[PDB]
Amino acid sequence: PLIVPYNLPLPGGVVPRMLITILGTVKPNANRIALDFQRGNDVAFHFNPRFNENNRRVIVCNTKLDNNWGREERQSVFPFESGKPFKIQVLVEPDHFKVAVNDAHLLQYNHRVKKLNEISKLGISGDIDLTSASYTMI
Ligand SMILES: OC[C@H]1O[C@@H](O[C@H]2[C@H](O)[C@@H](O)[C@H](O)O[C@@H]2CO)[C@H](O)[C@@H](O)[C@H]1O
Repeated sequence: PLIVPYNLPLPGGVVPRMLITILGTVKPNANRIALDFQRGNDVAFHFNPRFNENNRRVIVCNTKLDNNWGREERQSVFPFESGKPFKIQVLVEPDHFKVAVNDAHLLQYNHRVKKLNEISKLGISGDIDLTSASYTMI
């Protein structure tokens, strides 16, 4: 097991063909999960499942630049379930991050932050038991 919040260094940043895999279990009465791909203080890609936003489950994605959040991208497919084990895969592609959950494609997020090789940490936080977090090149 891992302690949350967990920091996964991404040496030399991200690059197309880099695949991040996160394994964990959602706690019983979870409120949120967050993945934060950071470029220094900026958040290049924030991926944030919300279990109870006005009694709806939604995933919010965004970018934080100079401490300011940008325009959220939201879609409503919500594959997580409180209490259950999950796998998140984030594949870096030339134009976007591509996210699959439990082997099913979920969403893609276009690169707003262009300096991919400066996106050198992934923070994993929220209401999870975190089993593992790693990367490989495909
Ligand atoms: O955009 C990601 C960012 O959202 C913040 O929450 C927003 C919320 O989504 C929006 O509906 C409301 O109008 O403004 C809030 C503050 O920007 C979260 O606080 C932050 O953690 C990120 O998840």
